[PDB]
Amino acid sequence: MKYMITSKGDEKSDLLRLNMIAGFGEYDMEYDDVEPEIVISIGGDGTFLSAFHQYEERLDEIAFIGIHTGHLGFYADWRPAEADKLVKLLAYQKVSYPLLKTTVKYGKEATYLALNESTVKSSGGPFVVDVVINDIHFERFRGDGLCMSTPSGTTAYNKSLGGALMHPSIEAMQLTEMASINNRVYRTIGSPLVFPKHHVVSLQPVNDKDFQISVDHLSILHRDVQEIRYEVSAKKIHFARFRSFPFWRRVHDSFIED
Amino acid sequence: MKYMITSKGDEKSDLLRLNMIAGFGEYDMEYDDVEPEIVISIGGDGTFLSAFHQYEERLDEIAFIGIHTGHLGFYADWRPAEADKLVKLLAYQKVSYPLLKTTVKYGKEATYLALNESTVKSSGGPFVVDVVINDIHFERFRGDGLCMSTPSGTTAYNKSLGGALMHPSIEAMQLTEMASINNRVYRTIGSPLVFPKHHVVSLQPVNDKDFQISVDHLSILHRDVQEIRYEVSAKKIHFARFRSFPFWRRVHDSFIED
Amino acid sequence: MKYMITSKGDEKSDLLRLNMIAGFGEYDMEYDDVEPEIVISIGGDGTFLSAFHQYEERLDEIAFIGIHTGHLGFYADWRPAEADKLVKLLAYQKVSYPLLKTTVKYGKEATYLALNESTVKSSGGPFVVDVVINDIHFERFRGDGLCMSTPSGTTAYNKSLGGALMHPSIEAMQLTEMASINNRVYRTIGSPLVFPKHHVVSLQPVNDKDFQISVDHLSILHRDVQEIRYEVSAKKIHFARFRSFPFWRRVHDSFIED
Amino acid sequence: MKYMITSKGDEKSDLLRLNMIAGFGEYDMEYDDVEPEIVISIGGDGTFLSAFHQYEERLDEIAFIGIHTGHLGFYADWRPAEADKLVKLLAYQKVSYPLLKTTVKYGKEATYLALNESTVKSSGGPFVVDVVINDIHFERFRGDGLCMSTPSGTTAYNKSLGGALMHPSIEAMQLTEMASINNRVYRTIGSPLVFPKHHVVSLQPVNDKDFQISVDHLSILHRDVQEIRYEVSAKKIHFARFRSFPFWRRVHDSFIED
Ligand SMILES: Nc1ncnc2[nH]c(C#CCOC[C@H]3O[C@@H](n4cnc5c(N)ncnc54)[C@H](O)[C@@H]3O)nc12
Ligand SMILES: Nc1ncnc2[nH]c(C#CCOC[C@H]3O[C@@H](n4cnc5c(N)ncnc54)[C@H](O)[C@@H]3O)nc12
Ligand SMILES: Nc1ncnc2[nH]c(C#CCOC[C@H]3O[C@@H](n4cnc5c(N)ncnc54)[C@H](O)[C@@H]3O)nc12
Ligand SMILES: Nc1ncnc2[nH]c(C#CCOC[C@H]3O[C@@H](n4cnc5c(N)ncnc54)[C@H](O)[C@@H]3O)nc12
Repeated sequence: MKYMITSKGDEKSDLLRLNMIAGFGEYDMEYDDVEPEIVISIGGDGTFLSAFHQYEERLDEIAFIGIHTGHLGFYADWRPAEADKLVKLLAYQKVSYPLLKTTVKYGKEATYLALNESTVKSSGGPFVVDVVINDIHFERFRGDGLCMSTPSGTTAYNKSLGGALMHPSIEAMQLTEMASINNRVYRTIGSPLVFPKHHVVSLQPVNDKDFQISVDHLSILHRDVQEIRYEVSAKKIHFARFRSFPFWRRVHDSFIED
Repeated sequence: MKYMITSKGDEKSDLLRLNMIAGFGEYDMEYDDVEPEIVISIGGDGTFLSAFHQYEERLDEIAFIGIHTGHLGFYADWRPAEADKLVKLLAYQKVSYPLLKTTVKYGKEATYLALNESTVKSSGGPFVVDVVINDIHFERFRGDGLCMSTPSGTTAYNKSLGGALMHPSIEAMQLTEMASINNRVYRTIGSPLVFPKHHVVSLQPVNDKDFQISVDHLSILHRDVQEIRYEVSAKKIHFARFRSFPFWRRVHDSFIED
Repeated sequence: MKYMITSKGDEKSDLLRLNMIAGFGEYDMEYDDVEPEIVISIGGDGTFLSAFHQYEERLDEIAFIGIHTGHLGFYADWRPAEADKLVKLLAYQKVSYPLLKTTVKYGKEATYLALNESTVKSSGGPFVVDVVINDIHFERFRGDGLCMSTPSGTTAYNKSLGGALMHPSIEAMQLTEMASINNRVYRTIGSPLVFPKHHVVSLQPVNDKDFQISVDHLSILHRDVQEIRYEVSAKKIHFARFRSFPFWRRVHDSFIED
Repeated sequence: MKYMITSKGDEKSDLLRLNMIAGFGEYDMEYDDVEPEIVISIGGDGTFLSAFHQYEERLDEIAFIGIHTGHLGFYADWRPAEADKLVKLLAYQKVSYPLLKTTVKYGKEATYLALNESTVKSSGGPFVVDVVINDIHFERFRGDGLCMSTPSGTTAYNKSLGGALMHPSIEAMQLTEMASINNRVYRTIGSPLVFPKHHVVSLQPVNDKDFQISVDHLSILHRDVQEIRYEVSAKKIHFARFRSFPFWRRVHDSFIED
């Protein structure tokens, strides 16, 4: 079975990567980073996020595996001391988490796929957008920006914005506000919004048409923006599962105690 | 077709009720409040909540209809001026919203069904419970109480507690905190938690075993409490639908502008 | 110099109390709990709160001292291992913290003095009050209740309600909301309000006239309530200071790390 | 008495400015924008903010006056229909609001004066700073940024960040967080912090030394930053007062109803 391994780049991650490859050499496993069937990420959630977008065009043939070189992450689910036990079993069950689709239309169009969330901010100055939910005008937002998050991404940026922690078995997307201006004239919903499948959220500019759009770790300035469209993607990221590590248990170890 | 009508009790609600009955007398409609197939509530969301628990034991044979005597509610979806148009069509499609099941075990057991939310508070003094998610200990909560809400109930008590507005097509339940004590020794998740189907949340007492449990509008003191169990119910409330009134549009008219 | 010592009541607090008394017997110190000049509290912040209201009628002749039997409190500023060092020095400087005055008028009048905060809730059912700031109607509050807090009490109940941590050298009082109902028809300020000296906040009933008013740890039902009046008191609690323990350092050790 | 008038630049603001000048021509009033004693701003709070920093070097000889061309602002306190009544009286009492001092030290030093607030953000990538309160390390902040606000500025950016509304008679400054990263390893206070006079808050870089610092409406990138120092300034902005317009009344008309 084809596979590949990404490393955080430090001394501990590179050495653990070469030992797993040496262990895989004792089996019928071929290292191929062009079309692998198992992608192993060694580092942090950002290392896993980089490995996700590195193979986002081949998501239905790949089962991802995360190993945290430092503290426990949400996508990294294996301590470095449990690595030799992995390559053995890797020679299991597959669970799937929802993904967020982001479409940007200018005056072509660009689609994006996010594992954590997608964020829109102002290219300097004020940020004003008309929030449109299923072609119905819902509100005109004024503030710093908005954040549409995946279920697994609710524990990341979505959590710091007052959002709710959502179990990754629910196919949905959550929208949160960033310091919304609310007075007598300007009115936002304030509460986070959770959208089911096939529901389309559209952001439309009022005056400024340039926005600093971010998709997971990446963030690029988009000029002449006509519409930013959010919707739950039909693609799902597949994880390679070898035991029981519940999401709530994983939430407990990251924010409560471990 | 059998039917019945509940009234808020004021002068405007009673007169509108008698006119609909008089209109139903011009059709093949029999008024029966023992086993109706269409339950019409005229008043507010509390009037609809009272009509729900009045017929919670016959939920799969009944399609509910709400008419707001005052401001627009979330379960009341018809202005009084559109009442004659209702009895005509009532002689349509049925949509279903999820419901929350609450089990209370003492030292028998009592089950409850909530349309909005279920809340646990302390019978005087401090409130401490061990939150258990799927038999795994998640946290020990200290504060004023907790609130497990239905999707349609997210716009009610859940919204005022910082919770997220959840679309009623998603079968889930949301838990929120009420002034959680968080210091160096006491640690809660803080963020609201959204649980899918078949996920069981269990509250367990630490010292005090008496709690003021509320299920929608009702609130009764329970003594010698051993476990409070929350889970998405297999029963669903059925609404009688005659046109398009989206949930987000309904949210817009209630909190943004109308 | 006259003095007295209060104990939490457990085994560790009582033994430490008798050793300090034995140590005070080696000096010119007289134990008198009727009119002491130094009040020592051994236990927690609640033990100190009980010792405060035990001598709230003689606040300008007394310097309070706190010793935490368990974890560090905000009013308890001495570990039990530093007790012998206290009675020696106690045979120093005095700092003063602001206090909150609460006046309740019925259909007489009752005044109260709070070290942490004062809270108003509904005697069952809904809670609605008209908030009046300096005889001007500011808002009509709907929800669970309100909380007027002292500067030193901002780290207690005020903190869990989203309030701001206020330095105890500022003579002010902070008001916070408890799950305020906010829609298109009902509108609260939402943000916490910080009132200077001589500013009077008045709560007035709309329909229900019975409220569960709490002043620090105590909470009693008041019937036939006409007005609840909040204002910064002219009385100040005096602490006996023997070294430097800044408030922000004290905040750091309680919520960040210690 | 010398005076000058600033205009928002639109058609309504310029015409009202020329009519007041024509009215001032009927009195012993000299228009001088180099060293005026009365500065009149016609437009919005941003127009007043621009007029403040236009004369921030002569703050003790000037009494500011605000006229809102559109909706009511917090610094604009006069409707355009009450303009002729102003120039008459302007030929009164002076109230003073606190100001925030911001010192930036590099590897010289730059001081700033803010009427609303001062904000620090990351020059791309992550934002990490060590918060130091009176030379004591209080926390290491991770997130989007921080916001130190003046009392009168608490209703602006500070309000949207969950901060508390502070009366402008209290000489203090309030600090708020912007989506703080809080897990098991990273810990912030979360609650807003209110600092009295002579208290110094210092932000220190950890890795990145470039920050996008903003002082009221202005925002400029600062490179090679060694320390960002916040403290309540000894300078106070003086307002020209002709009647009673309480701050809480002014808060009521802006966020509740008007
Ligand atoms: N899924 C997860 N659960 C718990 N922790 C996690 N860390 C990560 C990660 C990572 C790698 O870098 C890119 C990430 O920077 C995050 N981020 C930016 N600003 C903030 C903030 N102010 N507060 C929390 N996050 C923030 C985005 O969300 C994006 O994901 N993912 C998760
Ligand atoms: N679904 C809905 N969406 C928008 N508004 C609604 N009102 C109602 C109603 C009703 C009838 O009385 C019982 C209700 O009192 C609510 N409640 C208590 N305390 C609060 C609070 N502090 N903040 C918001 N609610 C509160 C409970 O939630 C329960 O439902 N239902 C909805
Ligand atoms: N000053 C302080 N700083 C940091 N911790 C402190 N603990 C105490 C104490 C004590 C003794 O019992 C009475 C106290 O119960 C508190 N309380 C009630 N409900 C909550 C809640 N939901 N969240 C935080 N507090 C709460 C009140 O505020 C009151 O003071 N004082 C402080
Ligand atoms: N004092 C006031 N009270 C009530 N409203 C006010 N508007 C103003 C003004 C103005 C002119 O432009 C610069 C201002 O942009 C504000 N700002 C940026 N981002 C936000 C946000 N996300 N939420 C609220 N504000 C924001 C800053 O605070 C700064 O002041 N001042 C006030």
